[PDB]
Amino acid sequence: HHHHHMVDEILKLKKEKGYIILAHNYQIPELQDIADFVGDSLQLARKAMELSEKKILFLGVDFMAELVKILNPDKKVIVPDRSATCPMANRLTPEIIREYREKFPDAPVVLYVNSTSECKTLADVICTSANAVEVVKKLDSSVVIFGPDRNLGEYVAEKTGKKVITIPENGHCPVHQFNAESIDAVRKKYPDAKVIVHPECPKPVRDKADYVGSTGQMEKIPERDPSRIFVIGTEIGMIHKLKKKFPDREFVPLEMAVCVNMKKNTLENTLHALQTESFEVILPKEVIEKAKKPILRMFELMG
Ligand code: SF4
Ligand SMILES: [Mg+2]
Repeated sequence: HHHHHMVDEILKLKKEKGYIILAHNYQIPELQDIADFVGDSLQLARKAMELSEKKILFLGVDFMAELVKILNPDKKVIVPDRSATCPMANRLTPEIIREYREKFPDAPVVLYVNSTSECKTLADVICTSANAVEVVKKLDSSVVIFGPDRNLGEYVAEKTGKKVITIPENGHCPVHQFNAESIDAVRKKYPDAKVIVHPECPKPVRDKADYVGSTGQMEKIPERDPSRIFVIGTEIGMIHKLKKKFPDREFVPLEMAVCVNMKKNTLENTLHALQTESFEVILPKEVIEKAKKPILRMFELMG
């Protein structure tokens, strides 16, 4: 670290004001280092239920911050940049959900966490990339509506054998659109490397990988796989996380992939957030009341 002033002041204010700092795995290394907890969306959702502080500084994108607020309606949740969002999530609308419910009335609506809070009020259950398979398996229906990510939906259909109707038309994460050629090239360069990719990746990339999982799942792979070299097909922030957790291994990006929205949070605007205790996540009471149900069901159907 080479920003000792910013770091020391962030720590001072966090302590003075009674904040816990939660971060997603795609946040810059300097922010992961000052965070009290870093993880994927499922790990963040569980932490949001368990934590005991009354004030939360959240470092990620808006849908995630809103989930934390939904689970903690009487706590203060702040974010440094209110424009930090997921472009994929924003393409699915209430109107598309109602259209598909009318077409396939027997199918439960399973929404990825990457979805607007208004859309969550219209979901039967929420999932993350780590538990989507388990959640869909547990439901009675042989058919489900799934969105907004077509790739994760298709992965779920493969693993569960259920019919998955994806919405909207070609909803997808641009960050995870790697080329399968990139895997061919690393197999030639590193013949006993293992390739780990996200389920948001396209089918040809998933199929050529050794492992497919959420970032939380990726972090567990070196606990069971002794490979000297791992090649990682996700957003670049996870490669730092992995290097720090397993300094004895080599982690190589499959390609450079950056989520510009995840990178909106900086040391500078994080300090400003603590100085001013802004920007608070504010949601209407009715949204909190209606969206909590599919979120709590995710955990209820896990175990
Ligand atoms: S990496 Fe993709 S799915 Fe994740 S927040 Fe960024 S745009 Fe959304
Ligand atoms: Mg129905």
